Amino acid sequence: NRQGRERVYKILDRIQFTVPHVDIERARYFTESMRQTEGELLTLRWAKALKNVAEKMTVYITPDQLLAGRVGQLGRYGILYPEIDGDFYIEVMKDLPNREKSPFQIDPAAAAILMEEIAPYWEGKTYHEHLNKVLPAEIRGVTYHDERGLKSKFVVSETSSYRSALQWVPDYEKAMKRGFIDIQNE
Amino acid sequence: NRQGRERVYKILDRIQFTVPHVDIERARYFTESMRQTEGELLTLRWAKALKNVAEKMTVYITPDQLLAGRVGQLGRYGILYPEIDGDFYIEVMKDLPNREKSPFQIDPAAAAILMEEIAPYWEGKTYHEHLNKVLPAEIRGVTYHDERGLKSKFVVSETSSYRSALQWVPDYEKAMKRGFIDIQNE
Ligand SMILES: O=S(=O)(O)C[C@@H](O)CO
Ligand SMILES: O=S(=O)(O)C[C@@H](O)CO
Repeated sequence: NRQGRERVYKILDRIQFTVPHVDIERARYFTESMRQTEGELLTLRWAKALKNVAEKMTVYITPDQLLAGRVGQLGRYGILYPEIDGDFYIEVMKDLPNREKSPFQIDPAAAAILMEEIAPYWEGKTYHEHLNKVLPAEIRGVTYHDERGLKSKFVVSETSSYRSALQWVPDYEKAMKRGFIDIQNE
Repeated sequence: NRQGRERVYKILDRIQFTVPHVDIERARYFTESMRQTEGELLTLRWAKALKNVAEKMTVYITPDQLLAGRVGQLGRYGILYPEIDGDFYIEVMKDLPNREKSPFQIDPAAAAILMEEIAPYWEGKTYHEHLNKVLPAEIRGVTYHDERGLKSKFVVSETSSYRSALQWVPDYEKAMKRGFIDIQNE
């Protein structure tokens, strides 16, 4: 029952069972920075790009939250990582709302920024394109059905072209015990 | 002087103290292939591109030579390596025939292919652009006068943005003793 839990149920009732939106901000300002730092150590470009996101993306306090911070708009939302799979945007964004499995909505203005600003930058630069291009012929057959590698064979499937990395647990205790001033001083 | 050497002097007289031409075919057919193999092992891409040059470039027998083969047009000529310094072409090709030091002439039809088909592929891709981009600030002072690194400070000058490599002596004896079928067979 909801006795004593008016705040959490107020937040949850507003979002429970809505269709999530595609938020473009992280991808947008990540791309904006990465575009200007090509050639530099990758993690240095990355850090610069996250600083650009930190400075420019919308900040949020979810209405009624005791916690501050989101990484996209109100409601249910997801965010984008074109460094992985931006070569799919052209084929896939059109029918995200209609996807039988796990549909998402996207505002026309977000589709416009995505296809005019973001996706054109990542052409020839995504991880997925690189992997598909260089896969040895002896391996292609069990990996991808098609020449662009947009369709898995579902025999020996690669899984690195839909995520950045395996799961991860950062050292949260270190951040709260020291704070980032002290880590930065190190 | 010229007794007994009619052949070499016929050849040499036709070209002595003539103005060398820019020939573009090596660059053109090199670029044409490198454009299609991005992401692959560099020396594999390089070999595909050299095969494209071998299949498509004009072959020549200099008139009256006993030796077959040039890598450019009749007369005195040079060829192009946009992989090094293609970011200079916009600024330098204009002033080439009137360059105080080491002038070169270029057919306007070759110059158009150069500046419309070749040079644009190499934007953001050249060695020189990469070096200039990443050089630590502590070191730019003595290396480059300008932000784009097109002018040496002539204090501590890098020399790798105007040549592919140091001098080199290939093992010619091995080529003539074995042939490339037997080397390919190894
Ligand atoms: O270990 S991973 O392959 O990164 C993910 C798995 O733990 C969750 O699906
Ligand atoms: O050794 S290098 O610096 O490649 C060239 C020098 O031999 C002068 O041509």
